[PDB]
Amino acid sequence: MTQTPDREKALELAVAQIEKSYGKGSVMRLGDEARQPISVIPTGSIALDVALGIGGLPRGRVIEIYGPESSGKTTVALHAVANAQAAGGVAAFIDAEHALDPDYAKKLGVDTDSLLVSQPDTGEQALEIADMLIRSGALDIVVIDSVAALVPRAELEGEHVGLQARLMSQALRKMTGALNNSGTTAIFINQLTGGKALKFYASVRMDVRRVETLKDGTNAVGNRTRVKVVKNKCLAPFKQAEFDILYGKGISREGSLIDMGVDQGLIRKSGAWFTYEGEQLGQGKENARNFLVENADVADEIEKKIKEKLG
Repeated sequence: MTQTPDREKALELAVAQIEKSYGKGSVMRLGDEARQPISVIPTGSIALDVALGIGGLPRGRVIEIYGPESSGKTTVALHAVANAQAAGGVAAFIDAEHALDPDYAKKLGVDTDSLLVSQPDTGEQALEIADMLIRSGALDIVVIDSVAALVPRAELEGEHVGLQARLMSQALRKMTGALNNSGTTAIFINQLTGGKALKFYASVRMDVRRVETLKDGTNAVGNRTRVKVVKNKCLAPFKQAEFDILYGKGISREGSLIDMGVDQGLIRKSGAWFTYEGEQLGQGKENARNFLVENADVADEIEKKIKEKLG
C-alpha cells in the first residue's frame, strides 16, 4: 500500500470507534498527555500524582495497590484517605487483618475519629458492607484491607477451592456499577490472591516496593519507596514514582517538592546546596526538606509552579 496521510486519518477514526464502545482509555499511546478531570484525590506526593497523570487517584474507580509486606501500600492508602478527608469527605476502612495503627494514621492526617471502620466475619460479608456503604453516596473513599484476608463463608465454616476467585468476581461486577455511579473510589490492598477479577476491574493498579532503607546518618528516618503503575485507564500506563516514607511520619511531601523541584529546573542544586529562585533553601536534601516544612508559604509555591508546568 502506497499510503501516508490517509492512514493516520483511518487510524484516528479507528481509535474513535473503539473509545466509543469500550470506553475512553480503551486505546492510548504512551506519549499522550490527554485527560484531566475536576475530580482527583491526591496521593500525598507530587511525584506519584504526576505518574498517575490525572493528578491523584481517579474518583469513581476501583484502585489496586499491591506489594510485599512492609513497602508502603497502607501508607499510600492512608494518605489517599487523609486527602479524601481533608476535602470534608468521609472515609471507610473495611478491616480484615486487624493491623491498623491509629496513632500513625492520625500523624498522616487521618481524622481517625470519623473513620468508619468495620471488621467483618467473612469475606463475602466484608464486600457487602462495603457495597451498601458504597451505595449511600455518602462515602468518598472506601479502603478494603487485604484481599488475601478475605476468606469465604464456606472455608470459614468447613465446607473444594475456587472460593476467593468467584467471591471477588461476583462482588467486583456489582460493586463496579455502584462505584461508577456514586463518585466513590475504592482501594484494594493486595499481596504481590484475588487475582484475575481485581486485576481486570481495576482502573488503576500500583506496584509499591521499598527501594532503600533511608540512611539518616544515624539509624534510619524512613524508606525510599517506588511505585509502578502497571495499569491506568485514566492515562498512559507504565509510569513510575519514588518518594520517601519517614518512620512514623509517612510520605515526605516536602521531600517530593525538592526532587520534582530540581528535575524541573525550579530548584537548583549548586553542589550540596539547594537554591530556589535566588535564595538558598539549605545544605543537603534533608536540610531543604526541613526548610520547606518549616516554611510552608514557600513549600506550596514550588508545588504550585510545578502544577502549572504540568497539572
